[PDB]
Amino acid sequence: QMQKEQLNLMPWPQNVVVNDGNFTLTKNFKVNISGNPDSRIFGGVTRFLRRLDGRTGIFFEQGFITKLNEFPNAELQINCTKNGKIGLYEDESYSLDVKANKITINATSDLGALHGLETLLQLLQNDSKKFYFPVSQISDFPRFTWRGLMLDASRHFQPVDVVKRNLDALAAMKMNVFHWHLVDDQGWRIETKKHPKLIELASDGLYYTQEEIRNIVKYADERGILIVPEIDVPGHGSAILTAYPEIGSKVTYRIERNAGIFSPTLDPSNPKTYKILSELFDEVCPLFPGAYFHIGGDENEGKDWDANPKIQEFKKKHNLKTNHELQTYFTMQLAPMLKKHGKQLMGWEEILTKDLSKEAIVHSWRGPNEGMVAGQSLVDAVKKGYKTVLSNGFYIDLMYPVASHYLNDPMPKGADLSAEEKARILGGEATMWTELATPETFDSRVWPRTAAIAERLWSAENITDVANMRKRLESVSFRLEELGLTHIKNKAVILRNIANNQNIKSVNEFTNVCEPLKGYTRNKGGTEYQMYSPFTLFADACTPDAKDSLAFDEAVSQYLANKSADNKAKVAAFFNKWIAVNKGLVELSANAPLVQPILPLSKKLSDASQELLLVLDNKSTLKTADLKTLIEQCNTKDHADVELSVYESLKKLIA
Amino acid sequence: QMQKEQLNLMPWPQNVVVNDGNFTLTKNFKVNISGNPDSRIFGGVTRFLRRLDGRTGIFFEQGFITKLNEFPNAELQINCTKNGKIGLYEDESYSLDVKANKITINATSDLGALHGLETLLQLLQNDSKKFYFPVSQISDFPRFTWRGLMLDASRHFQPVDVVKRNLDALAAMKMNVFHWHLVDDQGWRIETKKHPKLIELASDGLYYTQEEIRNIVKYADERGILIVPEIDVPGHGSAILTAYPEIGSKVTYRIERNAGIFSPTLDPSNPKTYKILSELFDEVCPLFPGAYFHIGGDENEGKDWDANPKIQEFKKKHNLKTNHELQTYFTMQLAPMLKKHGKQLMGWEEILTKDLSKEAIVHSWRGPNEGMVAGQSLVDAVKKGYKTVLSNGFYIDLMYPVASHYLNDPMPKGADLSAEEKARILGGEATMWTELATPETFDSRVWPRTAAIAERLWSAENITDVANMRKRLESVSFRLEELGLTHIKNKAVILRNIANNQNIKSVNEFTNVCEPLKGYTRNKGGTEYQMYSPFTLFADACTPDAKDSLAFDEAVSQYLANKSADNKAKVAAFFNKWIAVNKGLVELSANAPLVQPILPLSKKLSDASQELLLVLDNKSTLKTADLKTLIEQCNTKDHADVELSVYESLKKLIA
Repeated sequence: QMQKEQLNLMPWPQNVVVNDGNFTLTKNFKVNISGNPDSRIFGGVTRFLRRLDGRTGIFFEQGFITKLNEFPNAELQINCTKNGKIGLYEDESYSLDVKANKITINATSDLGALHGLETLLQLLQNDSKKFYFPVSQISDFPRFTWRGLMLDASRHFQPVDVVKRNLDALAAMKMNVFHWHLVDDQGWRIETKKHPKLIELASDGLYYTQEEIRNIVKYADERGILIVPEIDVPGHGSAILTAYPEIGSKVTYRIERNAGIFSPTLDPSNPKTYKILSELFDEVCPLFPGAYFHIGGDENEGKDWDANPKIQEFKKKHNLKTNHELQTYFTMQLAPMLKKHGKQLMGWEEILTKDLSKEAIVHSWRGPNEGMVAGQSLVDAVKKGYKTVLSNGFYIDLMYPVASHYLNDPMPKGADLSAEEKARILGGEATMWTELATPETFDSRVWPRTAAIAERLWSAENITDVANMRKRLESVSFRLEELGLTHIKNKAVILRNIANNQNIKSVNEFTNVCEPLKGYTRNKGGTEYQMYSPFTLFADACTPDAKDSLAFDEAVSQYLANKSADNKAKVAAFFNKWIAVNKGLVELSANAPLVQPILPLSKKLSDASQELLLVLDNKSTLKTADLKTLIEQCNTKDHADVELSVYESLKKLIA
Repeated sequence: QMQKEQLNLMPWPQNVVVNDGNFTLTKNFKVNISGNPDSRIFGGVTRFLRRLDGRTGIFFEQGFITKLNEFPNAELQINCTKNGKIGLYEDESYSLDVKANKITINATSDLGALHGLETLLQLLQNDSKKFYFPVSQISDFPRFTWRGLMLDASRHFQPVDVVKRNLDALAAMKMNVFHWHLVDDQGWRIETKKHPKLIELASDGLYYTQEEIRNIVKYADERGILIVPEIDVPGHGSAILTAYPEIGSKVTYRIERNAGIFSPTLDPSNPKTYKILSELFDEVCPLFPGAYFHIGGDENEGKDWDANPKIQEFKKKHNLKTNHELQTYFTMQLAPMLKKHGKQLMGWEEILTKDLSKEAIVHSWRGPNEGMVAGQSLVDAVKKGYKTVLSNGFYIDLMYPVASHYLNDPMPKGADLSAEEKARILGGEATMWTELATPETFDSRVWPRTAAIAERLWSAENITDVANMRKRLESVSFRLEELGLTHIKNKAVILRNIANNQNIKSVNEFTNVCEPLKGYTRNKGGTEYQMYSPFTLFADACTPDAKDSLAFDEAVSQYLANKSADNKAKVAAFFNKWIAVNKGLVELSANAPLVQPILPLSKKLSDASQELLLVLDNKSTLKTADLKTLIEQCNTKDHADVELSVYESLKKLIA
C-alpha cells in the first residue's frame, strides 16, 4: 500500500515498483550467497548485516559471512553470476526483489550485489514496533561508469581514518572512484624511499606510508572502488621544488602555507626533471593497480617559463608556440613512462592541445570561476576524440548550495553530440580541495552534498526534482553516521568550543540560519587562513542549505501564496525563535569570547525579526526605506566568515 | 582575578600558588625552547600551540616548531635540562611560572615540559572578550611512576585511530603507560609474518600491522608514553589454539564469540609450546622497544591440565604440586626468552608462586569480584619482594561510579609496609576490557572516568574531595574533545539511531537519569552479547554518574535536611521534567522501534513523579504500602540493560 514517493532511495534506482505487503524483519533473518562472486562479497555482506543490526537491534544469528551456500533456505538470497573486476565499464547492474517471505538480489557480479545491499538498507521501513521492507522490485544500473570523489591530501593532510570512512560512504552512495590528490604546493604525501627528500623536506612529517597505500587500495577494492592517484605536475610545484630546487624553472622554494596559485613550476627543458619523475613512477605506480594515473597539469601560470631563456630556446627547438603546447609536450614525455607500468594518463584540461594523445583522459574543471563556459572544455574534448570526466560544477569545497551540484549534468545541453561523443563522457567527480577543511571538518563539507552528486552520476538524467531530492537526503545523511562520518557530530564539538561548554542550544540554532561564505570569499586572497590556522570557529560549524533557512524559505513561500492564519503562524514562529536565539547568544557571550564575532549578526536578525512580526500584522510604521535598510543589514558578509541565508526570504516578505 | 579554588587543573598539581594579575593572550604570543631536550619536545610544543589556537581563535604567527631558540624573547619559554627517556623512574617534574608578561616552563627533561604544557592549557581562563592565564607558580611531579591505561584490542578490535587519540588523551592527563592487550580468546591482533596462521585463522582480518605497531610506538614516544605489550599465556588460549591446536592441553578450537572464562590452555609439557612462543617473541619483541613484556597469566582454571595424563606426569617429574606452581614454571621458561630481547617479565597476579623470579612485575587485579580482599595480592607481592602495579579497583569496563575509582589507592592502608616495600608499588592502571565496547563506544567508557584515575596516580595522596574532583572534571572532559575523543559526540549518534533521526531531546534527557547495568550483569553469563552484536542502543548511550541523577540526589538531600519552599520546588522541578521526558519518548516511539525498550522504564519514573508531586503537596491519598510499591518499580533492572540511578533518592523521599 505505501507510495513510491515515501521511499528514501539515493541514488534513485532506474526502475522501481512497490506492491501491497511487507517482508517483516525478525530474529530469523539470515543471508545466503550463491553463484560465482569475487571474494569481496563476503566482507560486504558481513558489513551489511552489521549495519542492519545496528539500526534494528535484532541480534542476528550470523557473525562473519565467509563462504557460499551457508544457508540455502535463508530469507535473503544473493546470486552473483561472475567475479567483478575493479575498473571502468564493468557491469554494475542488479535486481532486488522483496517478497513477503524472501528477498532476492541478482547481479551479474558482486559489484552489482554490493550496490543492491545499499538499496536494500535504504528500503528499511518501520512502525512503532517493527522493521520491514515493502514488497517491491527494483532493477538498476548506473548512468555513468566514472562516479568519483577527489580527496586533496596536500592542503590539509587527511589521515587513514578519514580516507577509510569516506570509502565506506562512497560505497554507500554507489560511487566507484576515489581520486587521491597526493601532492600540491602545501605538501607531498607519498612515502618514497628512492627520493627521501620529498618526505624529509616537503611533508612536515605528514604522509601515507607505502603499506598504508596498499592497504587503502585493498579496502577500496573490497568495496568496489577504483583508486586513481594524482601527482600534479608541472605546476603546483612548491613542495616538489623544496626537495629538488634544481629542477625548478626560476632562473628559494618552501612548503606553501597559504592558499592560491603559485609560481614554482618544474622545468620541462631539464633532463633531470624527467629522470626524477620516471624514478617516481617506478616507485609509486606499483602501489596503485588501477589503470589510470593522473598527472595533474592545472594552473601553470607560465611566468617562470616566460622569463627563462633556456626554456624559450627549448620551445623554439620543438616548434612549441605557447606554454600550453610546451606543457603538452612535457606531458607526452610522461606518457610512455606510465605506459611502461601499464597505465593510461589522465590530466586536468589544460593538458589538451593538438599533440596530446587521444588515449589521454581529460579532466574538465574550468567554468565561470575561470572565465569559461561551464562544461565547454568537456564538449570540446569529446568532439576531438578524448574520453573526459567532468568536475566543473562539482567543486564542493566552495560551499555552494546543493542544488547547484545536483543539477550539474556531465552531458552538455545542445552540442548535437554523436553517440560516439556521448560515450566518451566517462562521468563526473566531486572535488574536495582542502585549503579550508581539516580532518575534523572534512566530512561536514563532503556530506551530504556529495550524496546528491552521487544521484546525478548514477540515476536517470530526468531525476531532477530538487525538493524530492532534499526529502530523501535527510535519511541518507543520517544513515551515513553509522560509517563514522562526522558531518553532524563534529559540529557539536565546535559549538562546545565556541560556547566554552555552556548550553549550546542557541549557538546551534543560529548555525541553522547561517552559511559559510561561498566561492573564494572566506579566505580572501588566500592569506587569511594558513594550512595550520584554527578551524574550530563558527564558520566551521556552519554548512550550506542551513536547515532553518530552508524551512523558513518554504514557510514564507507557502504563506505568500496563501496568507492563512496557520501559514502566517508558521512564519512568525521563526521570528520569535530568532529573538530568543539572540538573547541566548548575548548571555553565552558573557563567558565565551568566541561568541563575540556572531553577536552583530544575531542582533541584526533579531532587529529585523521584531519588525517583521509587526509587518505580518500590518502594524509596522517604519517608512518604506527604513524597513528596506533594516532588512538589508542582514545581508552583511562582514561577521565570522558566514552569511544569513534567510535574507532573501526577509526581502520577499517586505512586500 | 582568580583564586586557586576556581582552577580546573587535573591531576591537581603538587604545589599551586596564585598571585595577583593575569597574562593576556594576544596575537604577539610565541613559544621558544631552550636547553637540551629530546626532539619529542618539538611536536609536543607544536600541538600545544595548535590546541591553544583552536580554543582561542587568535591565529598565532608560528606554524611548526622544529628547532631550539627560534624566538629568544618569546612570551612562553620552555627550558629543558636534558633528554628524557621513555620508561619508568624518570624525573617527570616541572615548574610553571606565569607572570604578567612572560611564562616559563622549566623541567629536568622534555618529559616534564610536555606535562607542563598540559597544565598550562588547563590554566587558560577567559572573560567575555579575552583569554588569559592567572599569574601563578606551580611546581609538580608524579606520585607514582607507572600511570597506565590498558586497551583490550582482542574482544573488540580497536583501530589505529582509536589507539592514537587515546594516547593523546593519556598525555593530556599526564599518564605515561599504555598497556596493549593484543591477544585473548576472541582474537590475535599482531601481524606475524613468520606465524601467519595466527592472522589467517585467529584474527577475522582485524589486526595491527608491524609497521602500524612501530608507528604507534613512535606516536606514543613522542608523547612521553611507554608501551607495554601483552601476549596472554597460557590461559585465554582459544585464538592461539585455533591457529596451533597441537600445543593445546585438551586430550577443535575456534575464535571465541562470547564473553567469559574459557578452557583452551597452552600445554606447558609440550616442547613445541616453548618453541612457538620463543619464535613469537623473536618476531614481536623487536617491535616494542620498552623494557617490559606482559605475558598475561590470568584465569587458567586448570581443567584441561587436571585431565591430561601427560601434564600430570610432567608435574610429578618437576615436583610441581599445584596448577599455579606449574604455571609459574611455564612462566619462568619464558623469562630467559624475554631477557634475550632485553625485556623484563610482567604478568597477572596468578603467576606469583614461590619460584617466580623477584625480577618479575606482578599485576594485581583480583579483589571482591573474585572473592578476595581488594589490594591484598599487591600487599602480599611487595612483602615478598616483587614490584607491583595495581589494577584492581580501576576496572572501568564494569561501569562503576567514578568515586569508586577515584578513591582506590595503590598504597594499601594498615599494612605497616617498609619504605623498601612502598617503593615496590610502581603505580596503577585503568583496564579497558572490550567485551562491551566497540570503537564507537570505547571513549564513552574510558573518559572521563580515567581522568579521575589519572589524578589518583599523579597527585598527592590527600587529594580525595570527590565533589571538587567532579567540578574540575567537567572542563577536563570537554577539552579532551579537541583530541578527537568521542565520549560526548558519539552519544548523539546513538541517540539519533534510537530516535530514527527525530528530535533527540527527550531521549538525551532520559540518558541523564539512567546508567548501564554494573559489574557482570549487563551481559549475563557472557552469552547475551557476542563480539559482533549491535552496541547502538540505549545502554550504549548511557554512562555512570548520570548528571541529572546526581543533581536530583543533591536536591533531595538538601530538602530532607531543610524542607523549605525553595528546596521543595527544586525537587518538584525534576518530577515535572521527567513527566515531560516520558511524554516526549512516547511521541518519538510512534516512529522509532528502538525507543520501545525504554518506555516501560520512563513510564515507571513518570508514574512515580506524578504521585510524588502530590506527596510533596500532601494531596496524595495513595496508601503507604502502595506508594512504596510504586517507587520500587523504579529499581527494575529488566529494561534496556540500564537502571534508574534516581531510585535511591526516590526511596529516601518516602521513608
